Amino acid sequence: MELKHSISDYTEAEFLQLVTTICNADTSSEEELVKLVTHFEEMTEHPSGSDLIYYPKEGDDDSPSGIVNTVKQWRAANGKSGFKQG
Repeated sequence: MELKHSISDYTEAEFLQLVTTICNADTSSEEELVKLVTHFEEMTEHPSGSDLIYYPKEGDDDSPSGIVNTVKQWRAANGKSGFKQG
């Protein structure tokens, strides 16, 4: 079909949903849950990329938020393009 460009196409919330549909298992199964995570990778270029979900701190929460909250601060650290505008 046609996705977006990067974290700039999704806001901190719209993007948080993508990670939510991946860590929430609301897709057609784990498979669709991967294309959702890989997209997160090409989005915030983050270091873990698909790890933000497959690499939850040892004792933290893999939830989709703490995952979007960590990235949002990522670009602010690595100076990423950040999400869209809200």
